[PDB]
Amino acid sequence: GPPCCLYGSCRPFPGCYNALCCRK
Repeated sequence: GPPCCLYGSCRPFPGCYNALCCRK
């Protein structure tokens, strides 16, 4: 898929808030 965090960040996608770096 597309990155949830690109360069440490919060980068909003489906399953990004489930993924480990931006776990919101």
